[PDB]
Amino acid sequence: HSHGLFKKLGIPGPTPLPFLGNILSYHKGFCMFDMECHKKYGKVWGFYDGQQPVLAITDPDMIKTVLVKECYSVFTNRRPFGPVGFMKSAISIAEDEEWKRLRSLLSPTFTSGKLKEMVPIIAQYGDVLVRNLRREAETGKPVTLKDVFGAYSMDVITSTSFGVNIDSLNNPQDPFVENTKPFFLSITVFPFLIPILEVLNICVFPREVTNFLRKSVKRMKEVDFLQLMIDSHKALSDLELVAQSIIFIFAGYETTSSVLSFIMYELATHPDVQQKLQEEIDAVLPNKAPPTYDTVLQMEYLDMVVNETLRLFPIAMRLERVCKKDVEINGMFIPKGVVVMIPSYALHRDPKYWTEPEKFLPERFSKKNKDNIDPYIYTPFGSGPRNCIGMRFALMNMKLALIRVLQNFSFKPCKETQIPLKLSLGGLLQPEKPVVLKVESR
Amino acid sequence: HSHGLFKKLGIPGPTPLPFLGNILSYHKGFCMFDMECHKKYGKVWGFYDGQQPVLAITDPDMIKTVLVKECYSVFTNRRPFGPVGFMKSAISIAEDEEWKRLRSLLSPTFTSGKLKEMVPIIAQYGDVLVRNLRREAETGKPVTLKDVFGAYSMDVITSTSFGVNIDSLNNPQDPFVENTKPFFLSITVFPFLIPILEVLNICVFPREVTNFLRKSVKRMKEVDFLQLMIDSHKALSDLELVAQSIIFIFAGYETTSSVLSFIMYELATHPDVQQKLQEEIDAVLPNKAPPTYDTVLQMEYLDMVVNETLRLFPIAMRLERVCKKDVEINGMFIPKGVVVMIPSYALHRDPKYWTEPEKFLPERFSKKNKDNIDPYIYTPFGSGPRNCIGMRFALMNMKLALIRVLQNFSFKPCKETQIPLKLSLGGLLQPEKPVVLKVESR
Ligand code: HEM
Ligand code: HEM
Repeated sequence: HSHGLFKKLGIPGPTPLPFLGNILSYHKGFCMFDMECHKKYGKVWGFYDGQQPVLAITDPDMIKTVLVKECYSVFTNRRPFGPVGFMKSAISIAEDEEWKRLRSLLSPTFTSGKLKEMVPIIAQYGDVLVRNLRREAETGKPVTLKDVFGAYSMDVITSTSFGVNIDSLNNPQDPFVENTKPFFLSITVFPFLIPILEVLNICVFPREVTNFLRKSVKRMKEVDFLQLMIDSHKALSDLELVAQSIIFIFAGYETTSSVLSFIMYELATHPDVQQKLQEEIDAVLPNKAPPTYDTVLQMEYLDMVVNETLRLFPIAMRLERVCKKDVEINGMFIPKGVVVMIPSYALHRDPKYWTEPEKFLPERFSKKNKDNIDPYIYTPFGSGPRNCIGMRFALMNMKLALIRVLQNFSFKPCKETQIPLKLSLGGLLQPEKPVVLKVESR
Repeated sequence: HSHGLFKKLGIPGPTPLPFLGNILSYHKGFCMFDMECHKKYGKVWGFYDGQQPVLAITDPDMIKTVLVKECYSVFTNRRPFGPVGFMKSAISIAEDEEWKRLRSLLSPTFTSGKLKEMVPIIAQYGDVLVRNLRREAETGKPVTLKDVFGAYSMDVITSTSFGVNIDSLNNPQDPFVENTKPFFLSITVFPFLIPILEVLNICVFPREVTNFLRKSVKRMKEVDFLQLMIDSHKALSDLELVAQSIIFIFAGYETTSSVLSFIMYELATHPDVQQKLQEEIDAVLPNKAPPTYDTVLQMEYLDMVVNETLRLFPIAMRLERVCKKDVEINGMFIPKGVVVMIPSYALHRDPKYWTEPEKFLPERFSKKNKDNIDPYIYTPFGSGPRNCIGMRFALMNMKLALIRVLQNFSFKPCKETQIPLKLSLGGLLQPEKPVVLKVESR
């Protein structure tokens, strides 16, 4: 019974119920729970996800020690999440030296150099998105953004991760990679059923599939994510490689469409920001000019708009590292086995570092005010050696969509637009009611 | 499904059934399974304890690399065995740096210096054993050795581990440490139920107890094992210390009585060895002289008799280390997660190193022939930094019993003496039928 651990350490927090710990406080959601705890417990508190003790920290230096200084020595891994099956070779799930090999093998694929060779490939789908937007524009009636953006996020993945060009919004039959579409609550209070479903062949990812991917990869041994990984420690195995693109499809999909929905909701409800961004868009790219890699990395107000939306909506919500051994960081003692948690959502909306945190103010990241931001309070992609490996790709993918989207259309709220936006009560950080807006052709 | 691992590595072995692996081959027992496998597969083979892949090695250099060379780097831990409860602080169960601290904290207690301060304390029970033997000697009828030796092994533990002096054979009511008295088969094919019974408070050791020990240890904060540990990295905690003596009581009990039963069975069926040992006993200790520390370490034939019995009956049977990372030792590749097993029983009875291995021949360890023995074939106490930490204590404890036992009595087989001795079909290495012999007063 480790429920007395934090009170044995003099660490405040909510009192854990036997078995459950503090998981019943998730009736408000992961984000609201961390906000309340950050408000009433101070810089550090502890809670129990079932029997698993979790230590939350909000100190920048302590976060720097966890994410960067003592990454390879102590805080190398995240905690296990469920029956992983063969997906234990995924870079986000691999641990210790086995992860170190994967990160070193996959680092070249996400260079700024490889990113520029992909800009024309995904700008092609920045055109396809407008093609499906002009449809729901002269039709003159609101649009569910997660459909067109979800189609866009699906089109870019497939062609960048496999070279398979599709119009996912206009070819819904061909299910090339439909491989994506009350468990994890139980699996947490009951982490002992994780290895049960392992031997049971029960995978959290639909396991009867993959078989289509490895056998369709048999088509690739004999510019995209696949071809960049084949060229390559020892080389990437057949299966090991397959696991990465699956983690790439999961990572590239739900993230792109949800954030793009968050950005467009902010832009529509802040037409001044939308107009100022559209002017910078029109200025840098005169006369609906095609966006390029070097142009995207010049639109300063676009970068500020993206970074501020990710501050309000860090879709990962939390950062977690497992304490591999009894250590003593920045003045306090962390026992082995404790999950160290960094509440990115709570920190991003902390008045100790942000003025009017609920306000969408892109000028926070201006070249005047950007230098005053602590790189460990603002962690939408994490930090350290185990940060978001596809950060530059994700930002470039979303910016290339927003430019072509705003080069042609302006967006306004509707009677159906959920104002204010309510965040999802589940665990992914999406809009409760999906975002619907009016799309006017310029 | 890791059952294709060894055939993917070009490693011979028995074909694993789904779920079960090769555990159905344990109908013969752990020892017979390793003997057959060592006979038909060569130096190295692989099998599956359920889904857990186990690699067996019989090469001395490879054993030296596993037990000694790459102990702290790769092969630091044994594999988990079941729901451990609070017994994860036991030195035999602790892992990595947490074990490194315990071994360094408990190393002084098992010095040859601390052992001499305990010789008079346990020689007192070498007297009590004869006291209960002279009873079943003038009564003139056979004796179940595991009762008097089990009583002896219980008396020495209590007084050395707690200073509590009892005659366990004559005070059976006072259950001071009765804390000792179709699961592990299931727990192996189903290693996923290990953490189930953890949250269920189900401990493999009777958990309602301990409470008598920690609260009776409350009696010790304010020469024995307890007092030697209190004097003491950071110090040993209250609970951490309690877990050690429990592992000490388990380790000191079933081992001492079973081996003493093995020794006396060998001595009775080899009266020449018994007579030659009794002569050396009479010569070094004239006229039933009291044994001392310095005398025990002089009886060369006693040491050879003990070492040869442990060759025929290494009660631990196997040596196991977990492969913590993908490594390449002495020419072959060991993937992370594979349990590396050293069959001590199979190696001790290998004609490649032992002539007439089934024969009890104490002269194998004579100062002429002792030097020809490989320290990694003969591993009754293991080897390397994680060998049997109570080796010198166990040997001294048994030798001190045998001397006083043979200073007064000679032992002969009976009509009930199971000749030849059949080994147990369970998993502890004990006689199938308990050893019963005639005890004659000299
Ligand atoms: C808006 C989009 C995205 C956001 C906000 C985001 C955010 C994050 C965060 C916060 C982490 C944890 C980092 C840490 O704990 O230090 C992470 C990990 C990761 N992300 Fe993303 N991500 C996004 C898109 C992507 C994309 C497009 C890819 C790949 C194509 C990707 C691949 C990964 C991987 C592989 C990891 C695990 C890295 C490791 O374990 O070494 N992510 N991401
Ligand atoms: C005839 C008596 C005994 C025999 C044959 C024996 C044999 C062994 C063997 C083979 C190992 C495994 C070593 C390895 O894997 O390298 C071991 C471990 C161990 N033994 Fe014994 N043992 C005996 C008695 C004892 C006694 C009397 C104690 C304590 C009072 C003890 C305490 C331990 C401990 C704590 C370990 C684990 C060490 C670690 O994990 O670091 N044993 N023993």
